[PDB]
Amino acid sequence: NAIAVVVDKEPITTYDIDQTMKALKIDRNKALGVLINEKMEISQMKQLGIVVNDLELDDAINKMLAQNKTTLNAFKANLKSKNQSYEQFRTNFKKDLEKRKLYEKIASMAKTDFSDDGAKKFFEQNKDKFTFYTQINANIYLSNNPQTLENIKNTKKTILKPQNASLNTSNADPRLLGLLSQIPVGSFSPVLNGKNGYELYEVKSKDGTQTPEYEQVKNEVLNAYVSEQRQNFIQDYFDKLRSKINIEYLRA
Amino acid sequence: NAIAVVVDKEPITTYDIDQTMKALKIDRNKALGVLINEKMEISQMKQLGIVVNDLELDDAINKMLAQNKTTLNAFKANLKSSYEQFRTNFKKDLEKRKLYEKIASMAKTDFSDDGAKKFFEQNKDKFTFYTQINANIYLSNNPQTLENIKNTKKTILKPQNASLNTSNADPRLLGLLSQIPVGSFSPVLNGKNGYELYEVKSKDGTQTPEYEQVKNEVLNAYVSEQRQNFIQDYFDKLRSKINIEYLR
Repeated sequence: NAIAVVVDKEPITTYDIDQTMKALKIDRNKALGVLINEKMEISQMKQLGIVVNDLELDDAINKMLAQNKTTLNAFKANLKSKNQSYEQFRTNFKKDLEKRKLYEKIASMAKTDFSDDGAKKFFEQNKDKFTFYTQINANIYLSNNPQTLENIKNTKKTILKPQNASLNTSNADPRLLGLLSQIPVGSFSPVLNGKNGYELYEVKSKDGTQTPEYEQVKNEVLNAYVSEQRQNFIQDYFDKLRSKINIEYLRA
Repeated sequence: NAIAVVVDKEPITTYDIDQTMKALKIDRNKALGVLINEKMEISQMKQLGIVVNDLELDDAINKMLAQNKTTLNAFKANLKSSYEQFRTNFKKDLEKRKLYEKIASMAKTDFSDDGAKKFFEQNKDKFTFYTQINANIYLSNNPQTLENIKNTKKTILKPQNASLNTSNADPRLLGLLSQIPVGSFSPVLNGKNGYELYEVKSKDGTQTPEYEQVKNEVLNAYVSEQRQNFIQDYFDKLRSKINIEYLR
């Protein structure tokens, strides 16, 4: 209808704000915030030469199909029932990929610390994110066949009977405690190597000191430390950008 | 407290029954059933000549310690949370394993591919196949180091990451590895002694396996099922043959 905001030089119309207010449960200045950030991304996409082919797009579609254990035809039938169009799907999927290429590119610009002391210090600063329970009770399922336990982590229907372990600090190895403490009440662990054969744990309850401990978590802190460095650099990159660009509201 | 039931001359007491109801949170009749089974096994160890002498016991422990690259003393301190308890339980676990191997050996198990194929048909979804599998490989000229990596999971040290597929790998390795959960280890294998494989990625090409792709896996599952069904039936029969007295 009329132009409400120009970002760099890219216009944002009252129509955009309107149609965007609809797309979410949000609204200007929320719809306005989204639109402002979308224009920043599009402009960075141009400057960094971000682009997605039809072949990249199609290749990405297939990979999503496999990851979801489906097929194009089946995925296309499901969509039909959603009364949603394949063509729309492709369009929206493409934009997600462009955005993903953009954030990959941006993150490739950063200098990441992978040092042991870097991580430790990150640990000491964020111990809360690594709290393990001291007492965990769960249903354990056992089998010689790991695929029969897999069919339970996916298919929640099963035989035969689970045991009910009360994993005390001395009832079992603390790595597993750390593992299950993540898993939410009700949900399954991965299928694990066990003494006799394979094991699957369905947590029933989690209590305990919430105790922490490094070296027993070395691998988790490093991923989180690195994840956070990525997130911050990306954020920082856009803060600095939100500062350097002209955002003008119009008499609209 | 007081003797409630006698199984082939092994007594089960109120204290045992009330205390087993505790460690398992099950009812009187279900606790009884557990202790009865325990006494049945003890009775069978006598009939089947099952015994673990101190010599064999000390050897099994030493070899357990050798594997984990540890030592009696180190292992004794690590236990601070008893050693004699550990020993007697280690012994009982071993007596039990020998018991079940002897019983399983009385089954006339079918080891034929003919039988395994019939099992396969009725159990297809219990086996999978991926044409692409990414795995950490740990090679050692020593079976013990590898076995400890599997149990401990502590690097010792750096594995070769391999992207295995149908051009690259024996179809028996892919059949094997296809069953292993991402994150989990294969058994220790020899090419020779030996190789351990650590599964990082599959799917990577899911497919319905042909019997021939997964036959070792199928065959092992088929043998295990026959053995467990024989052992289970063996104790159900014994349940109504062995001499049991209840109070009153």
